[PDB]
Amino acid sequence: KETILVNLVSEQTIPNVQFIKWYFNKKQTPMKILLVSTKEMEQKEKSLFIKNALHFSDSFVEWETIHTDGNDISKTENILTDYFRDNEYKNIIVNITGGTKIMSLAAFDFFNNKPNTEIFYQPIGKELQELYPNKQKYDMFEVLSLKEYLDAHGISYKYDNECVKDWNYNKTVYDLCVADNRELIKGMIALQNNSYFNNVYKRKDFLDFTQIEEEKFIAINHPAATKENMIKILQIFGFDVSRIEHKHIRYITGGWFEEYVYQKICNEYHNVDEKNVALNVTIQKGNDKNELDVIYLDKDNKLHVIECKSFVDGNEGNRVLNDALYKLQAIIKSKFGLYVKQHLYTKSIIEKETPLNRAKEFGIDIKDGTQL
Amino acid sequence: KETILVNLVSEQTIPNVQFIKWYFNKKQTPMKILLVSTKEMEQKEKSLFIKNALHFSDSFVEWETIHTDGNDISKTENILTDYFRDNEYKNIIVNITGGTKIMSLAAFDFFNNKPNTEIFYQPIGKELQELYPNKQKYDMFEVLSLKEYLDAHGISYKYDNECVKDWNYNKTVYDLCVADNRELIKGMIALQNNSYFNNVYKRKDFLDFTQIEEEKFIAINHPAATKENMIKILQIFGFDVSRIEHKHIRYITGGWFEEYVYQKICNEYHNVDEKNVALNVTIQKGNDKNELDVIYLDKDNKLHVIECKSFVDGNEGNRVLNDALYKLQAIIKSKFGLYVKQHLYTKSIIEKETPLNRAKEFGIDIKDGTQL
Repeated sequence: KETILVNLVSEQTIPNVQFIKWYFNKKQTPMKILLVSTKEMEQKEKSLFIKNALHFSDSFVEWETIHTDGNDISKTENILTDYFRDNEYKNIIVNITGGTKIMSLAAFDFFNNKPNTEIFYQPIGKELQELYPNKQKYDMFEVLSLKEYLDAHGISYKYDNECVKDWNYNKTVYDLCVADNRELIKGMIALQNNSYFNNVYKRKDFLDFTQIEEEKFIAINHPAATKENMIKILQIFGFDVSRIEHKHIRYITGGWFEEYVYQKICNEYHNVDEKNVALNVTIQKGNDKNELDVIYLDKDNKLHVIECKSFVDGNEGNRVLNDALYKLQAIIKSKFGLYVKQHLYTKSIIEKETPLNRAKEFGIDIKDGTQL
Repeated sequence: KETILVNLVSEQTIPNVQFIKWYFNKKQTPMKILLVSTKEMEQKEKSLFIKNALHFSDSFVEWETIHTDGNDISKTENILTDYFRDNEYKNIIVNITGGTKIMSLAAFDFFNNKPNTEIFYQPIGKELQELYPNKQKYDMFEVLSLKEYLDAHGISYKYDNECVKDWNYNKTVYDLCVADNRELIKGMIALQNNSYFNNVYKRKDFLDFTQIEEEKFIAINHPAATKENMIKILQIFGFDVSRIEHKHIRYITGGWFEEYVYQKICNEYHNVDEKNVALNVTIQKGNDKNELDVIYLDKDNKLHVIECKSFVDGNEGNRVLNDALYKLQAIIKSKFGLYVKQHLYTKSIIEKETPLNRAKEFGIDIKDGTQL
């Protein structure tokens, strides 16, 4: 009521969330927040995502959005004049970073040399600037949580950070279990995709593999997928063959590598806090849903998405590159509006002069078996 | 000398080219053009690309670039004050479309209410706006040549619009010669990239198919490569087996489809002038070279790039999608800085549930055999 904070709305909302978070945490007093937006921005509910990212109580922070023509300098002057006519605000705090160029122009002329007003601008990756009344710069970096970041994009998500095996196990699981058993695992992959085993796990939580008929295993039609081979590979990974959960089957079929990456990040990656790492994530925006192996927001508020493919065998580089590019560009960026750093992690060795080694030129960093 | 034009440089240079072209063609008078740039823009020779796309004589249009800090409102105010101190211009024309937000902020406030000064702004896709001294808009669209467009990206190019067959021929060459000899064409496919024929066309321009001995023919080792059926399919396409040129070979291997597309655009596409269509193009920027099948600048100054794959048979779908994506994003966009509309034209039918059926979600519009 006594302090109003003015933000211009832009497609990328994280800077606005950071500026509001930086001012509120430094003052910690009731205020009103005015968002100056457009028809195009509000059609994407950008004002809503900003609000939700902050999680203020409406008893302490009042929100209001006003619409302007993004290319009409007089319209923005008029609506700001109208809004502030006969105002008794003790502090006006203006952030002209967002919005169109004309909006920032109109906002700057209106608030420049205005009593009790502070104007700010934030260039990408640079220090926050005050432009009026005292030109100076601030080290301004509010780190966000993963949920605030996704709330800022209008994205709800669910994740499962519970791991079948711990980090001590997953450090050496590839050498002691996966490397010398590649053929047995491929039969388990076929077993997981088989209609009988997929269906029966919707009815019950535990299977007993000793009690299953051999014709149920022959139906998989994978030469590795025999009842004895599946029992063997399940015992190799230290599971109780009398009470096998789907969780365990997923671990063998490549989940071990998702856990290895998740745990390694949390235990070894320095520019990231483990509270901002998430495994087995499904993101949702409106009617779009997608699953992501590992995602984390590093300490510089940059979001990283990893595609975990335990093995990229021969003659499949082209397929897995499109799948990855399809997830990155068509889905994550185009349908969800997320500007992420994308990675492909694999235990296989990516030779040069192969399709997958183009990924660097698409913006996808690949970590190889030589890296893992 | 008496009229000056002030433009702020942005990464996408076409708006500046169009505004400069629009004003000179309206006034046609000696003028000075002042480009306000930054170290980042000038590291890309953006001022050079603007100059080179206009092709003015230095006797009539004087160019000068001054450098500022993109996020420092006072440095821009300072360099403009210094430059225009005791100036004698009769007309000052300012275009604040380009540059960063802070540069446009600083340029606008410096030139606003100045005498003999006009200020302009162009939002994307919208009419040009005069902001000062009279608010109004203009139908503003300067059609560009393909050369001006590519010069504006610092790209030189070579091409070859001489076709082997005319449009009347290529209109029906698929039905009457390609469709029912797919097997013989793959035999010349392998003949072209055979080392012997590749070798000899280095030395001479005409090779007489009558006098080549038949183990030159089986060294290709393709089953259909039997000296007589390459004579036969050379005759089917109407060529002089006495004096086959390499160009005739290329025509059968797929060049017929590139000529078909090129000529169909020139003859049938409404929104494109044929003087802006080029075939068999090589583009060059620095030490980067690449070849494109057919490119054209339409009448909306939108650049289109077409990958001509006559047949996309089998289950080679993932491969041609990466090759297309690699060309559009890795090469054309990232190395050449071109924001183009890309197409993939093919005589085959792209079924649904196929890799290439994803292409539209990547922005690649595909014209099938249904449409061709």
